[PDB]
Amino acid sequence: AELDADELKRVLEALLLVIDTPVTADALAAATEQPVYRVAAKLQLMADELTGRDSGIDLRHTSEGWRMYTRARFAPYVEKLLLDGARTKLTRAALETLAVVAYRQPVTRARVSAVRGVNVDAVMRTLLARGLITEVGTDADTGAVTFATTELFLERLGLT
Amino acid sequence: AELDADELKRVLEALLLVIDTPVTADALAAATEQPVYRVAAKLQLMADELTGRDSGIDLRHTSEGWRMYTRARFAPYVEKLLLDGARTKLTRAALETLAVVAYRQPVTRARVSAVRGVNVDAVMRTLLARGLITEVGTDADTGAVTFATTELFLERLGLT
Repeated sequence: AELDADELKRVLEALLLVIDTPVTADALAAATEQPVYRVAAKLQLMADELTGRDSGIDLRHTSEGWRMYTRARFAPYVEKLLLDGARTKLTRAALETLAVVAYRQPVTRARVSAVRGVNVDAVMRTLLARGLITEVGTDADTGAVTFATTELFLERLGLT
Repeated sequence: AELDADELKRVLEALLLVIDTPVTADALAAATEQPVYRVAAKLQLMADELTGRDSGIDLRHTSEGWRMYTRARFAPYVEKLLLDGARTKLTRAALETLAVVAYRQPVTRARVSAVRGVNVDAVMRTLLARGLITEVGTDADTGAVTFATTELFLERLGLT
């Protein structure tokens, strides 16, 4: 069994993909049945090519061995992508109560709770934390804080 | 902010790297601030290029979204690499007792235990499971199984 330059590169790509921690040239060498000097060289050539095209992937060598990393300049994109998981979509109940605030704008939660026919603290909270609505003032007659949809609401929704 | 073809490809490479589960074109689209139709197309072009060069990496689309997978034909290499982790290196104590069996070949563990000056069941076991030694016969005088280094021992060691 023997792998030419192009084959060795392939196998190494497959392997560098499945690892969750750096691997050693020796581990790869053994796994692939090749001389380590050959693997060591190949990894540095594959790393050279990737940074040669400024790939999103950066193959770097550390005391723990070799591993594919995210190229520096792309951190910002990595950050956002993951964070766009922290908060799941809005439930229909939530949109429902969002609409109530939207269409009745200055509204106390007491009227939102009544109009929805249920307690709305959980949904109010999330709507608040997500900046879709906010405290505007208070009701003169009752002294209960009033609410309104933010500007961001007009955005995530459409237009302004 | 705008990314040309080559930039979008880079960002998508960085992102497809950090995920531990399929991502959606929309997630990528949102994360990268582009139209999904553009991302969707790009991913299929990047997947086309990879299988165009029979890469070790295969970008595939599933109901859960897009994700980088190990290309089929390379499974065998993936198997070995991981398995070459299951068993850690041999401790000096182990090599020590291995040498005892090697140099005194037909030997009862009673003589290995005595020669080492300690109980050797744990090391005997691993040496056995790893096929470095095996039961050969018994001692006529005492009826205690005797041991010897296998052929594989001659291999992992050097020559034959």
